[PDB]
Amino acid sequence: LSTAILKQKNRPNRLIVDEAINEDNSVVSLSQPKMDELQLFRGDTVLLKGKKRREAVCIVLSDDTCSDEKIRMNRVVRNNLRVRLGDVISIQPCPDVKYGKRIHVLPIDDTVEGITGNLFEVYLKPYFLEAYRPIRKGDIFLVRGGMRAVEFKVVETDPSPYCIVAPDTVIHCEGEPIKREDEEESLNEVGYDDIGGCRKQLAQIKEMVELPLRHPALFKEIGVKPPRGILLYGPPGTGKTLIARAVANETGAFFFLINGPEIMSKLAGESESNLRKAFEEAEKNAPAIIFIDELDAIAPKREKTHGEVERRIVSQLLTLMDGLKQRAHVIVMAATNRPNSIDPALRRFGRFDREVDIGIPDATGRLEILQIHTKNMKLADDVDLEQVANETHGHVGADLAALCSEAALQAIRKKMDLIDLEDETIDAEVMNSLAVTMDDFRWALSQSNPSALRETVVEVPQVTWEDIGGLEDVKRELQELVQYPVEHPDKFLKFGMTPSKGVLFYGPPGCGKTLLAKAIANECQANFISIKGPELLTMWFGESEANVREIFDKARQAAPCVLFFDQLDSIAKARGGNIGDGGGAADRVINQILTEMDGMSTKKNVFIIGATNRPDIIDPAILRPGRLDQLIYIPLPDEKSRVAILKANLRKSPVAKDVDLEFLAKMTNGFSGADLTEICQRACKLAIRESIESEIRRERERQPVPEIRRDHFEEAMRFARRSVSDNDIRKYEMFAQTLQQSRGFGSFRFPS
Amino acid sequence: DQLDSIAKARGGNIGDGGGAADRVINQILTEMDGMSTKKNVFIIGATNRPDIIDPAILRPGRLDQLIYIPLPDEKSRVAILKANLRKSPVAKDVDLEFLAKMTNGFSGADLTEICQRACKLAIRESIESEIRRERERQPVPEIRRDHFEEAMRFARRSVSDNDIRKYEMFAQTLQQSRGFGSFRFPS
Ligand SMILES: Nc1ncnc2c1ncn2[C@@H]1O[C@H](COP(=O)(O)OP(=O)(O)OP(=O)(O)O)[C@@H](O)[C@H]1O
Ligand SMILES: Nc1ncnc2c1ncn2[C@@H]1O[C@H](COP(=O)(O)OP(=O)(O)O)[C@@H](O)[C@H]1O
Ligand SMILES: [Mg+2]
Repeated sequence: LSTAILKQKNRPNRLIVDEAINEDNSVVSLSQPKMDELQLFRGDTVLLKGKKRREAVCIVLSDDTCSDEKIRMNRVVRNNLRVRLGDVISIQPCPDVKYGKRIHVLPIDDTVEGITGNLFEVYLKPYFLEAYRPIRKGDIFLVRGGMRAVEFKVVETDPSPYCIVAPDTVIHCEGEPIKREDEEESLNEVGYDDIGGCRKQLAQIKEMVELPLRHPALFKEIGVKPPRGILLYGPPGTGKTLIARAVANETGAFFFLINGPEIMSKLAGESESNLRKAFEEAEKNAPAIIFIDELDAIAPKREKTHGEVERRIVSQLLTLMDGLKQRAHVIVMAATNRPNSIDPALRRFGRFDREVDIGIPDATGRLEILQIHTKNMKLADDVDLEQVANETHGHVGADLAALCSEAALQAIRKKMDLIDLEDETIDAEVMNSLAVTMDDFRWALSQSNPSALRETVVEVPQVTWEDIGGLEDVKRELQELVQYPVEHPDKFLKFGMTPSKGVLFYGPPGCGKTLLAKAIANECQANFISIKGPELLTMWFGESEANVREIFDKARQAAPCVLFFDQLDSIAKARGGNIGDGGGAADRVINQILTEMDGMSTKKNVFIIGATNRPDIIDPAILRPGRLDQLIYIPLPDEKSRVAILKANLRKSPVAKDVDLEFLAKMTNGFSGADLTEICQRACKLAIRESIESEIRRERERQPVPEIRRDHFEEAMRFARRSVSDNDIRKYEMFAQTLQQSRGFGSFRFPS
Repeated sequence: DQLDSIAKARGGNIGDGGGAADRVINQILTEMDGMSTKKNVFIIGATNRPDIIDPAILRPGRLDQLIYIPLPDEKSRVAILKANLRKSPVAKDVDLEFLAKMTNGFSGADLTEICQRACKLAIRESIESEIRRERERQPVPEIRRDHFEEAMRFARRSVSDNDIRKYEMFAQTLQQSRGFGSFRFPS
């Protein structure tokens, strides 16, 4: 019942907006049973209320084709109401409307440029002649006529705001021309419906701000003071400032904007006086809303601040919020990236009473954000927004906006070829043909990366599941590790068990441990963070452990995310190794990771994968189920596997049919995966050597090798050698034996 | 959560960082039990390896109770399996009592792994089954016994017998110096 406030409810006044048939800018049509329900007569003047606090007046008529639940209204009033077809409006009778005494109108520049004749005679008088048009202060209405229609705005009325344009009502159009920029900016103002995925957060913010202002009698009856401070926190791009703008636009209360840095002043006492002036102005126009952005910069902790100016600024803000003189009807909103950096005294009651967490949207939230951002763009029928929403695993609202913008830019880049790119004008046909398609969104998805993880980005060599030869059972567990919890979450809820998200790769060098991680980076539908082992460690005392939390929090923020620790033995050690180990910092890095993988915090869809050459030196606590659940042995490839490895390496290469890969696999009894790749790499170099030597001969006489041949492999083999010795293998075969001999050595079967 | 990190033996590493690690132990020492009056603040810590713990931290008045949480016996292994599956629909025919007897050195985390792996095998069949239905059109209500059977063959005990003995050795030293074993007042 937290979002019981959002439910628009079923009301007679709420009318679905639909197109009009014969109505002009001052009349609307309704169904006769609806007038019988609302007790309206044909010809009554009415109030129509739109989003972002817009209002209109028209004349209500009867339409026999009108659905009872819909209202007919033309494009002019729809733009006046900031309402599109399918939305809802509120309708109520408009009494006591008097004939206008004087109305002031002004044209729109983009509709009037090139029109030099008398605007009044050509446009206004025929439009208003004997019509008695009801208009409001601020209406935007279109008048046809002459060479081009000229758009008009009402700026002043007598009386205000509602009048009937009678024949005697003097109409004048002299004044300063209106700028197109103001009209377009008003159109593109942000509303509540612009927010996406913050339904719970929007519920909370609405309860704090909108409800007390609209219905003070309720809080007076229950006899409590509603919360007067809201703190919005979360990762960047979640919509904190956007929610601020939406609240500012959709409230009939004074809004003041404060930016943490811009309040500062070198001269002593002027920043405190700036804060005092802002709060004095807000109290002057009470009720008022104050938004302080980047509150961390203005208001850090007083205890850990050496600057006197910063401490006194925090104290001044603290006193303004909850001093002796309680602020009457001022709601202070604040937004910050790091709520912990804020002075704890500010996070009290009476000062930012209810902190609101703007989080990363889920699959449904990102679909809503995509629909919001793509409404202004033209989409082909093939475009699927559900698929794109499902693909953007770690994306935040700003990331989704960047994705939409990148798809739009790619559409123009596709239309690049036709135009010369330097013509004075572009031909109208190619402009009309330009439209975004699904392939543009797919390209943007390939290019787009979450803003949170722009640091942990590495270019990967584009390895696909086919490029890995053998390891079929190792592969199958690897799709199922990531796909099952993300693609079928409901199944785990059904059977009631959490997924197992830990995997460790151990084996002899060069057998495919790193290559599998490259495959996961591309094929798996989840964010990928690649971590080298010693990259976390830092010479400072607390930095090495802090970097561990930063990496794990990035994965939690952008879940589902695969956290791959290459050479995990560098990070993870048996603990208690040497007296001098950088002061025990490596021993202390272990204890920080053990809490991140499995600690007193809720589990997220973070998949920790680690590859190590020597796995016996790993801390036993790391190998525990719940941290690294599965221990997969990546052994030296067998003759069946070696057959596939040769195919995978030479698939792109043109190789003669005379060569058989089966004989290659049979001869190499103990070669690793890298050894077989070096054999194929050596074959090209000899083929390269022969090919260039041939062309130089052919060029010399003036002044061949289409495919890799059998004698190249025979020549390349004699340089090849086995990378991993038997004594190295026995170490790895020994560790797997301990795991098998521990349990599962005897097949386990239930009794009949 | 990991008390051996913040509270380690002093003097083990000479020149450890700036010496800050040893001074933090001193700060914890005074805060837990010092000249100030003690409120109702209960300090609870967990550590994998308690041998590196500073003996001062272990002194009564600071973590006075040293609770040893050993590997579950057979009776606990039944409870651990039931506790994991209390919200999980399982077949009646599967007997959790047998599973406890087969596993001997399995941890509570290891037992959950068998149950979790059993769930993933069932989910694999359910996905494949619903794929087959789509092919013919154009399943697994509860966890079955064969799902646990295939899960167990991948299972393995995480704590080695050597890793156990480092804990019995620490536990025994407490009991070795605990006194004359059982204690009865004269008469
Ligand atoms: N199964 C395989 N299929 C295809 N290529 C393979 C396979 N195994 C190894 N390779 C080749 O081995 C090389 C590197 O292997 P990879 O990086 O996966 O090994 P690693 O054992 O994880 O690494 P390292 O031991 O060198 O730290 C690449 O040339 C890759 O093509
Ligand atoms: N929930 C959302 N719905 C619609 N658009 C969003 C949402 N969240 C973010 N955006 C888009 O991303 C941008 C977010 O930037 P903003 O939230 O102002 O940054 P910050 O959170 O650091 O103040 C906005 O310009 C908006 O267009
Ligand atoms: Mg490697």
